[PDB]
Amino acid sequence: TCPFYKKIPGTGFTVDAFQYGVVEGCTAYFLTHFHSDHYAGLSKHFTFPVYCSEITGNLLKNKLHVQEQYIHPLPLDTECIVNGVKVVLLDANHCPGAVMILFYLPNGTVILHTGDFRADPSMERSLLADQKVHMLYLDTTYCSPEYTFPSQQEVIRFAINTAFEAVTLNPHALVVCGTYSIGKEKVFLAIADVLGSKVGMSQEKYKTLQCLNIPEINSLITTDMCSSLVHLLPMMQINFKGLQSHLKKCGGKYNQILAFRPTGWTHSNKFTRIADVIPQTKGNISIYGIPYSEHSSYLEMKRFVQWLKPQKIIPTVNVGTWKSRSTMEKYFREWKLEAGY
Ligand code: NI
Repeated sequence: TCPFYKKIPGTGFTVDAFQYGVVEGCTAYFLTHFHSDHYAGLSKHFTFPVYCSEITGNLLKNKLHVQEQYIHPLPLDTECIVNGVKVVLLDANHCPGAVMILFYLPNGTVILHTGDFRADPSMERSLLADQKVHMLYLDTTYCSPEYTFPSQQEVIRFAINTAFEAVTLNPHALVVCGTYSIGKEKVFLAIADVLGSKVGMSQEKYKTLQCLNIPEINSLITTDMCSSLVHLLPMMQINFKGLQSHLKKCGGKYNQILAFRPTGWTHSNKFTRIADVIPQTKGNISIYGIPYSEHSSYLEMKRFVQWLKPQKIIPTVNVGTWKSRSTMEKYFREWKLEAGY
């Protein structure tokens, strides 16, 4: 059964609610982005209207084989009427195709559902600037002050310089980058660009990348592994055993691997600056964990919410424990008292 924080009161609408069977009263199912925890339940047999971005739509059709007659793509930054209700989709600064949804309720209430997002000050100049929001359904993944990490730009700078240094010293080194979902594609695209290489990958991952509307993509990626010195592998294979095994397969073309595991936050963020990050190393294999986040840090979240001044906040992440819920409510009250709304 569908939890309360996935329902939009005063509408026939749900958000990210595909794992519950047929939801009573739901005339339109919204999908914020193509991450498995959120799409869980969709398939080629789904027969209710799905509303989403163009990119999310490409992935539903090609990867999950949802039939085309049930896919309803909407442009961003554009007022649209769905089942008699005005909605807008906004870029969430999460993974490709990820949106926030603004719902203009018939009674005058305005609701923002952030989906998953990485708050940015650029959002303060979107169509959010123009009016008041009564209810915020908020991505609270990192809602605690211990959660700090660098900008995505600093993280990419570190990776480009690390990869370019290693391969310039040793032209026979291979770079490997882990992946398990869409998102974070800047990591491997920036590295391959500095090395003058295409990114090599499996046919399944190439297919996913072809759904994402990335400009000039055919120039950037390939399924011919032997022509490429940046390879993508599943995240689970980014360990000394999996990488040893991969180096065997390359037929004595390479004699060193430098690998990247993009993670979210890890507790080594509580002590170590990005510049100071060092790898784990065994023989001719080195593995870097890099804190590339597609979710708000604590300070980015705080800034966004203090700017928006919602009347009520409903968390969508870390809602399963009393301790989490209590912690989160304390911070919302601080933010409100500090800013005066
Ligand atoms: Ni996500």
